[PDB]
Amino acid sequence: MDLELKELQSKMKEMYFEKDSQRGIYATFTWLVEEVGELAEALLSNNLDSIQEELADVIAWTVSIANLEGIDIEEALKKKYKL
Amino acid sequence: MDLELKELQSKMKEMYFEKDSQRGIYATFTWLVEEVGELAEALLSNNLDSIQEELADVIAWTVSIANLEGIDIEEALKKKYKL
Ligand SMILES: [Li+]
Ligand SMILES: [Li+]
Repeated sequence: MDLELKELQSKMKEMYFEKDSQRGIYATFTWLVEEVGELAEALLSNNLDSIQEELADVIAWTVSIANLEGIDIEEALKKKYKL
Repeated sequence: MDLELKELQSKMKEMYFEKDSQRGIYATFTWLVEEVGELAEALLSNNLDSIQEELADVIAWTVSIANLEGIDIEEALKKKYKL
């Protein structure tokens, strides 16, 4: 029931890695930025529904980059932060 | 051992919410953007060590915004994505 980081990462890879691989790293980063912009819009509008959606999208595209780069996000977090 | 999203979020709130609250939502978003820029630099340099660090930092600041906005990131993800 409680989603693990490792499961988030592996499930996203199964869904999106083929497409992300095809487009390449810089275009995938450009999508991340597009979604960071949508998060900006959501915060500026103070629309919690939008904020909720764009937070999910920003995480999802950050995970995409982790998957393209072969980096475990859980261990990246634990290396840098006290977790 | 396997870090849950809910634990990531709650632990980050304990560490950083007071400081993030003090600075406010738009300055906190500005820090997120600063780290997205560092991720850009890391990708451009193809330095995996840097990429690993900045991915962690981008997630961490995205979680900061979720905490400031009172949004559960796990449920945000599950609402938008098949997880
Ligand atoms: Li979005
Ligand atoms: Li950073």
